[PDB]
Order: sequence, then C-alpha cells, then structure tokens
Amino acid sequence: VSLSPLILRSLAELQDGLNTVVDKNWRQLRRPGDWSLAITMEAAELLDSYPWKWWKNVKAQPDLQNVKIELTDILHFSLSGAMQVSDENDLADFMFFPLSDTNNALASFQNIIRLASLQRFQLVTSAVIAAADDIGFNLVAYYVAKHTLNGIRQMKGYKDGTYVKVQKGVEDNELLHGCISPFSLDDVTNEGNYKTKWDDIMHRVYDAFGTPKEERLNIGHWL
Amino acid sequence: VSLSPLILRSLAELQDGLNTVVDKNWRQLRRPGDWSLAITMEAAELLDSYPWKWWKNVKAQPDLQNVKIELTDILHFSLSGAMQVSDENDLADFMFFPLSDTNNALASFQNIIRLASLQRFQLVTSAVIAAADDIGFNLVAYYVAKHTLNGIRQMKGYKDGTYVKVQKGVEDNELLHGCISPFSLDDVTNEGNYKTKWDDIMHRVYDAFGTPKEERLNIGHWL
Ligand SMILES: O=c1ccn([C@H]2C[C@H](O)[C@@H](COP(=O)(O)NP(=O)(O)O)O2)c(=O)[nH]1
Ligand SMILES: O=c1ccn([C@H]2C[C@H](O)[C@@H](COP(=O)(O)NP(=O)(O)O)O2)c(=O)[nH]1
Ligand SMILES: [Ca+2]
Ligand SMILES: [Ca+2]
Ligand SMILES: [Ca+2]
Ligand SMILES: [Ca+2]
Repeated sequence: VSLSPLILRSLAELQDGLNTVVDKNWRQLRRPGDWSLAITMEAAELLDSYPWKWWKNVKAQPDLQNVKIELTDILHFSLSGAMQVSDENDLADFMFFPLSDTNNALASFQNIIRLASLQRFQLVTSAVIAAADDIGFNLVAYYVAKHTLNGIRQMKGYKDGTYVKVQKGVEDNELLHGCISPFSLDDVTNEGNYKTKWDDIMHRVYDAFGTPKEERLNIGHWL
Repeated sequence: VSLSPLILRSLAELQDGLNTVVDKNWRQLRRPGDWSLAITMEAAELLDSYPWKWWKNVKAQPDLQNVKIELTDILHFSLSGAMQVSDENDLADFMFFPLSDTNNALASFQNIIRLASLQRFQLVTSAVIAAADDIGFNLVAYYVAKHTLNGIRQMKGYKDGTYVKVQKGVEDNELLHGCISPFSLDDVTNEGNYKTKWDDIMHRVYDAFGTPKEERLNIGHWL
C-alpha cells in the first residue's frame, strides 16, 4: 500500500513548509536523531491510547479516535526525517494486522519505535500508510487537518509556552475529526482536484479555531 | 558500579511482593514483553523531563528531580523483567556520562528503550544503578519510597481507576523527596542495619499519605 508519488511529494512540501514556520533554517538546525526521538515520543502517545497497564484502571477502553491523531503525528515526523536522510544512509516483519486487535497494535507500534531509532523514516511512513489502510481512516485528510492545527499552534504562542491545548473539556486535536469527516479518500487524492479539497480542509480547521481571515494561509502558501 | 548482592536480592524480594499485591499470580499472567513495554513508557516519561522539543516551550527547564523518580520506576520494571527471564535467554556503549549534559541524557535514555526491547533487563538495572551513581542520588532509598507509594496506590483504588495522582497542585511522587532526604547511602546499604532504615523510609511515606496504622505494611511483610 502506498500513495501516489505526486500526493506524497505534496505532503512532503507541506511538511517542509511547516518545519520552516517552526524554524526558517530547520534543515541546518535539525538532525536525524531529533526525528527519531520525536517519533518515539509520539509512538508512546499512541501506545498510551490502549489499556495496556495491568495495574491501573484495568477495565479502561482504548481511545481509537486518538490513535488516528497519533499516527498522523508520526507521519509528520517520518516525512521530516526522510527529508534529511535516506533509508539507505520488510514491512510484514514489523506490522501485525488487523490493528483492531490490541495485542497486534501494541507489538506493531512498539516496532515503529525500533524503526525510528534505526532512522528508517521511509519505512515508518510506509507503516503509517499501511496502518491507516488497515484501520480504515483517511490519513491524507488527517494530515492536512493536523498540519493546519500545527500552524495555528505556532501562531498562538506554542514555542513560547503560552498555548493551552485543552479548553472547556475539549482537546484541540479532538476538533479535527469533524473538520475531516465530509471528505472522502478520493476527494483528497484525486489527481486533478486534490488541492482544492486540501484547501477546504484547511479552511475548516481555521474556522474551528476562529483564525482571523488575514492570518489564514491557503493551500498555495505551502506548495 | 553495582549494589551488594544481598541488597539487590532484598530489592528483588520487595519487587516480587509488590507485583503480588497487583496480582497474586503475576508470575503466570505477565510476560517479558510486558516489562519491555513498561520500561519503554517510563523511559518516555524520563525523556519528557528534558526540554527536548524545538517547537514547543523552547526555553523550558529540565525537571531534574523528576528524573530521579522516572529512573526509580524503570528499576521496578527491570527488576521485574529479570525475575521472569534472564539476559542469557557493554554498558559504556549505551550510557554517556555525565548525564548532567542534556544531550548525553537524551542519548542514554533512548538506549534504555533499545535494551528494554531486547529484554536485557539486568543490563537496564545496571544502567539505572550507574545513572544514579553519576547523577548522585540515593537509588535504593528512592526505590523503597516509591515501592511504598506503589502499594498505597493499590490500596486507594489505582486498579479501579478511582485514584487521583495530583491533588492541590502536588503530585504524589513529589512528596517522596522529603521522605528520603534524611537517609544516607550508607544508612540504606549497611549490612547489619539496612532493614531498619528501609522500614523507616516506609513509615515516612505512609505518614506522608496519612495511611491508617492498621493498613500499613512494615519491612518484614516484604522480605
Ligand atoms: O519541526 C516540527 C515540530 C513539530 N511538528 C508537529 C508534528 C506533530 O503533528 C506535532 C506534535 O506536537 P506536540 O507538541 O507533540 N503535541 P500533540 O502530540 O498533542 O499534537 O508537531 C512538526 O510538524 N515539525
Ligand atoms: O506489576 C507492577 C506494575 C507496576 N509497578 C510500579 C512500578 C512503577 O514505579 C509504577 C509506575 O506506575 P504508573 O502508573 O506508570 N505511574 P507513575 O509513572 O506516575 O509512577 O508502577 C510495579 O512495580 N509492578
Ligand atoms: Ca506529542
Ligand atoms: Ca500526539
Ligand atoms: Ca508511568
Ligand atoms: Ca513514572
């Protein structure tokens, strides 16, 4: 399972743009080990979406909507890693389907950590794409939506430590589900029209956070 | 750097006792992969004690007192793993001193994750002992104190999901520092008298959480 090369290239361009918002010279400041750490930490967040602890709240239920967000976060970091180092610098060995089985999920997502530490970023990207295919969620649409939230966060003091993620019982991430649900897989991968659908996802996320029109960045900013 | 074999054996006995409080048949219910996951997750907590994120709160300061707690948590899980499988089933390659350097810490603590996934539990234990020696904190006293909090947690609904860790701005873990500060390294490792000092640490932690005298377990319960 893979995305069209043109779609992947566009996702990579968005990722470079976002990385540039965080730091103009990110390509000189960041190293492969940074992306390995970042993926490791998101993978811990992904694992913590499951009731894996045998000693604490043992009847807890998995947060399967959150799984989607954490996989999307991993993609941002695996795209980033791949921009800096090639894998040169197999999947069915590390991923176990169906991921609806919690034991399969825990094993697979721990293996993402192994792959990250090996700096196999392209393989991590493939693993996330395969996971979204297996779980049956719209990875590309989640990416565009979380990409947009990531930019909003930077606009609202994230680097300064003044941003608050959970407000009035709602985490910013949770608002993304509703922003994406109108969009099909074909909407966001159509060769001719995908960019207008990505632009539409972006506008929906800006709306969800009340971003003033003048501060909004459209799809053209990123490509 | 290592502990006396008699001290290590006593720490292992405490650990078995605690594991038994969580489940009477833990030795049949738990598998090596459980302990690998648990250490991985504590190592993420340890890494998150440092200002590693380049995109969020970039001027944050490391929580060096919390580092002590997270290393102690790793020890509980590495002791546990070692009870189930041997390493048969080197350190200077994986740990980088001094750990006061944040780059050394991030590299080292990520390598603890690699060792956990390899089920090298004894090596993880050695790494924690070496880390406490390098940082200069009283690992054995931290272990006894956190061991006691772990038992209190189980008494107060931890498995049921009714426990609250942070109350009136104070995390339960933070109260342990004051419980241990009177105790020297020699106090808690003295061949003849260490058990009375461990018992004293326990009584201090029970006091810190107001545990009724009848619910308190003394050192003899565990050895
Ligand atoms: O140079 C960077 C730094 C961060 N991120 C994004 C990717 C990921 O989607 C998000 C993770 O941010 P976080 O601060 O860990 N918060 P959360 O996991 O709740 O989204 O940050 C980037 O895309 N590039
Ligand atoms: O079978 C078990 C399960 C847990 N723990 C202990 C070890 C560790 O000290 C603690 C971690 O608990 P947690 O629920 O992750 N909470 P925190 O990391 O804040 O202490 O649980 C055990 O000793 N044995
Ligand atoms: Ca995160
Ligand atoms: Ca996340
Ligand atoms: Ca923990
Ligand atoms: Ca911990």
